Amino acid sequence: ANIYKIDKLNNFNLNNHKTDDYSLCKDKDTALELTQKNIQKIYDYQQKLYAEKKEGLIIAFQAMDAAGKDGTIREVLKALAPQGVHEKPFKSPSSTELAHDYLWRVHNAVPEKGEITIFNRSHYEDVLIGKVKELYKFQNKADRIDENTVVDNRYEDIRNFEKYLYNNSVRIIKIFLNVSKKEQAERFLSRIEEPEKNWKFSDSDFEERVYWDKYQQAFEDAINATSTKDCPWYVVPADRKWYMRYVVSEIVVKTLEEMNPKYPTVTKETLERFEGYRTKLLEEYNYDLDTIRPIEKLEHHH
Amino acid sequence: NIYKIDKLNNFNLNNHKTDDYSLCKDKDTALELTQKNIQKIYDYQQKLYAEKKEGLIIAFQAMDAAGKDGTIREVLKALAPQGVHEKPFKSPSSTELAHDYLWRVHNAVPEKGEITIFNRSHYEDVLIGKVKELYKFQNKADRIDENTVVDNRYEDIRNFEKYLYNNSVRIIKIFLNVSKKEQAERFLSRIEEPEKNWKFSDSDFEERVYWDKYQQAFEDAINATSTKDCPWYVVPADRKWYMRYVVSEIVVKTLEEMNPKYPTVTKETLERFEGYRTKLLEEYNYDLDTIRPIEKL
Amino acid sequence: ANIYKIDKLNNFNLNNHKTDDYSLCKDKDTALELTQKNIQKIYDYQQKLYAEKKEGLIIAFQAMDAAGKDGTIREVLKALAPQGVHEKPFKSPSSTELAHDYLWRVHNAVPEKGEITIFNRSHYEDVLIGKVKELYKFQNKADRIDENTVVDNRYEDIRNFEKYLYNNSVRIIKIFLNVSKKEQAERFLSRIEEPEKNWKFSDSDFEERVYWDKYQQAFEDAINATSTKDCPWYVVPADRKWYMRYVVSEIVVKTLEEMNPKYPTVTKETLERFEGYRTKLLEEYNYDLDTIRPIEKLEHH
Amino acid sequence: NIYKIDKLNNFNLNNHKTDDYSLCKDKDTALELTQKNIQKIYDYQQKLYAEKKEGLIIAFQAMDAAGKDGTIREVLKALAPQGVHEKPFKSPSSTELAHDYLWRVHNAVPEKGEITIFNRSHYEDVLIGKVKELYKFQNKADRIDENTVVDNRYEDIRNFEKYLYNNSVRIIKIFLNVSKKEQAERFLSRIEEPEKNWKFSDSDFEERVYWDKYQQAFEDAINATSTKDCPWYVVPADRKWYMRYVVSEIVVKTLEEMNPKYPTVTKETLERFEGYRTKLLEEYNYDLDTI
Ligand SMILES: [Mg+2]
Ligand SMILES: [Mg+2]
Repeated sequence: ANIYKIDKLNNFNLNNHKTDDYSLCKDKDTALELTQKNIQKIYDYQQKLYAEKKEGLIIAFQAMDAAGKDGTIREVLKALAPQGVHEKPFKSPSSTELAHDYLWRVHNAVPEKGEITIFNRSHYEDVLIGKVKELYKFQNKADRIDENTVVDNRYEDIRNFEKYLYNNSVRIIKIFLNVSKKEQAERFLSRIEEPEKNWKFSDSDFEERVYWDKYQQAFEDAINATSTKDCPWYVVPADRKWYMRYVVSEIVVKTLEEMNPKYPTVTKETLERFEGYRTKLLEEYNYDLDTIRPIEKLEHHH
Repeated sequence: NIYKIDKLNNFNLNNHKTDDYSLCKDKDTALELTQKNIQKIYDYQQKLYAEKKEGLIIAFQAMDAAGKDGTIREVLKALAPQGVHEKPFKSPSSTELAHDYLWRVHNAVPEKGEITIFNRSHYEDVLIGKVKELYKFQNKADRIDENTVVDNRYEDIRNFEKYLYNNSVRIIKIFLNVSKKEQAERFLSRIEEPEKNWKFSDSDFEERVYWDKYQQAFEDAINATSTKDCPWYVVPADRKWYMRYVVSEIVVKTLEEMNPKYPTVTKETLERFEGYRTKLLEEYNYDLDTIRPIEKL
Repeated sequence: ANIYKIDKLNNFNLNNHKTDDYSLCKDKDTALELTQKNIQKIYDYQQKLYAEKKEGLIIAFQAMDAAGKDGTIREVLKALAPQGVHEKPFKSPSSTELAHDYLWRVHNAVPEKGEITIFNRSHYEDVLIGKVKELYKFQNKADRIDENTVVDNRYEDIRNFEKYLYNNSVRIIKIFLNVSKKEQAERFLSRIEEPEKNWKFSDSDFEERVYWDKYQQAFEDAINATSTKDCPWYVVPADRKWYMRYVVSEIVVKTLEEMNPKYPTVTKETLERFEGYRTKLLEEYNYDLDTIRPIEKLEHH
Repeated sequence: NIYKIDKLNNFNLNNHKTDDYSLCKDKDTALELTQKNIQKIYDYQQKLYAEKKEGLIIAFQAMDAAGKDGTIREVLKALAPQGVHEKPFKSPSSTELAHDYLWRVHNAVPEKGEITIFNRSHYEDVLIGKVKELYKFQNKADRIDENTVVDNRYEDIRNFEKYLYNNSVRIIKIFLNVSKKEQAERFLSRIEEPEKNWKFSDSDFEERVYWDKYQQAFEDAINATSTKDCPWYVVPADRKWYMRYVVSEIVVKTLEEMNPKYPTVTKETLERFEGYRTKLLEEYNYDLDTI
């Protein structure tokens, strides 16, 4: 029972989850090395997952600007080999995406069995900025859609979507990077003061600060309404980058371990065909190949 | 409607005969009524497209030669091409099987203001998928319990269709209920007319062996997923003229509940519009056709 | 059509193509009837095209606002059955579409063999509004892209793309609906004055009128640079709606007729299996089916 | 150099040996140089992603067990996940066959600022497509002349790749040139190690019968589609360490010609930014970490 894992409905108080907790590993150097170990194991699990083609994984990060989503995705999951991997940032919806229903663009990006898709922001956008700014009141919708129940029905629909995925061999890790307002300001200052990060800063990043408290409430309500055993939320303290990377590497490793991927074994009958192909290849080259069965090699002429 | 099912666990297939014609016994009457329904469907579609508020899926699920393509063609050829997609769900590709079963369906959901026609549907996964137990041969995670795969699909389908309803997309579900003898007559016709040979295949004939199991799978699907907001319509399919009539009635009545209207523009837009009108009139010295009086300053 | 078909490079003078020509059929009632005939034949060709699964067709309409694109697509092509048909309006590109290359969203919408896709506007937007407003100067691109060869390279690339399609069993009909500025103004007035058309008018429709002459020159240059025998341009006078509908029905019919679709005939071997299935079905029902060969029924009972 | 082909009709396969190692004969040296190249690739990728001006396709085309997956994995696992897609072109689906052959390729072309890796490519349609003459059995229009189908594909591919170039997308084309006996040793290894069985199939073995025809089809493709802007790289594939080294050099050298930079902001944005900085400082009692 992680102190950071939320696995039941209506069981979540945001004020109790401090942004600068570090209780799993107080020493930074220790955490950096444990993080390198976790990364090795992630890469190993990914190769087994890709080979088996049985289960898919979404790793979804949801948080305020400069909480640490891109830096964490980059530092922890750059371990992954390119095969089977997609990263999908959910930006402001296009005209076409708004003309469809809100889970249409999300479901499209769900991974294949054997593959991993990383979500930078997610379908939770529609009960975060969507609830705070009440965007549903300005968007086109049928007159029979009752505005007072739009948000409640998104919590239901999100629960049902995530459980649909679970039942069809796609897991989702949901990660809230819980950063404080002052730490966000320090990181914005850093985006302004360092040339190589200027591109990352925009007007509306600054202007969303005015809605800080409403966003905090909307995270609290979302996590209360969509945490289950099969689709838990993880609330990760985000004020220290080294710690936050450590904790995300732990969550990813532990989920891959429950999924327990293995290189597939081939059937009895395929194995027999395979032995026939082995003999043919060996005969083509008069047993001059590197077999791991040395005794048969000594049998044949040269 | 004797043909609408709008509640769970309320459906007996044996009571829904394939040759019922109780709504309209005279063929020539039904052909006339079908033409009026078609004109109204065209009118509603122009309003639905202009308003961009609600989407419609029209889904047809039935055995081979029940009448899906002939009905879609005769009833919905009235539709203008704008905002219209037709999507036949064939056997899944590799990529579709590597994704989850609703992935390819959700991708074809229409935009608000649009109509998408489904020839076969997500219901494939509790019909041929239940009868041939395809889930046992497909790749899936070890933790997936095979004994509950079908019940979980009924739940997930109900929840998916209610999600769509809540986000401005309706679905009409139509089961064309054809008898096995009538299927055989239509297959014979696909064999004996050159211009229909292309439509006949080996596996169409071979699926007849599974007739009864498919009938049970339709019964179970309709028991498990009929709701007020997402009803099933069980349409007798033994006569083409009757079946086209009934489908025209269902489509027209759904579009009328949706009640699309050309949008009215705000008072402020109307004022800018007047400014544009005066400019145009002045550019051409009042030598345009207007239906409204000209006031000058 | 034929005084209106352009099938050669650098062979196009827009001033010789009047917006109100009506020389193919001067009588409106005649043209309405000929249009209904063409429409039946289009539907018949479409069913054979769909059954054969050998060739695809793009029907692309490019023109100024209220030239008549939507109402022509609606009145002439609503004959088509829904199967195998898509309509794709090219609006201003999304973020994602701008981040990709300009033909990416067009090629995505190319139809399958046996199918018809209608383009309302097209890839030609990138040498029309794209040339007129020089949008390429503000868009993201690599430093090595030379700005004053961007448009010439689009003409080359468009020719090459269209020839690529032709070689892979997809034809394109390109139709320019050539409307006058005055007639556009009358139709805008009608969009403002009639309740049911208000939705169709926007601010920027009016403001683009200031660029009218530049747009006309850009259509001239495009047609000069991309008309070929296999990918011709059709310049259709658009000032009268009945005439424009008639002429477009003729272009679509004549193209479907060159494509010459046929219901496929099955191989000798498939025909024999089919006869075995026929006997089986007949036996299942002791010959009480509607065969086209009733003499065989006399043997049985 | 010896390995880059950048002109039409200038390519003799018999002169490009599978076990050449002339760029770096010492394996340990090549492993070290490979680590340096990989760090530089990561740095370039971050700048390419930030600038959103140019896209990069890295396409690998070769026989089974030439080394495509293991090279892609060992060299490009350095890359961060952001802006990266890997796309294997397997046998076309019935929907992909109902479209034209470049349709599924063009769909996967990357956005500006992004990198897409192709395992196999559009060249499939003049390799297995030429060798097995698949075009004769596929649906097409009656007017398509079968005797010119392949030459029109060379033209169309040249024009497609030139189109991409002109719209900010480069393609690296890499042929991993493996010998038949080395393929057999790697297939043997896929059969003898349980952990690799999944990688082996019946049809991998059966394609060997067409080895010579496939060699001729790679020769013809490289003759027909090598240009200055879209060159081919013929990389000897018989040793994995050497092949990974050379591919890291090609990717690095291409990123360096593209020359991505973190974008510079305008004078006016810099000033707004100063205003935001003072505000943030004032909101907190000047209590923030700054230079
Ligand atoms: Mg990586
Ligand atoms: Mg129609």
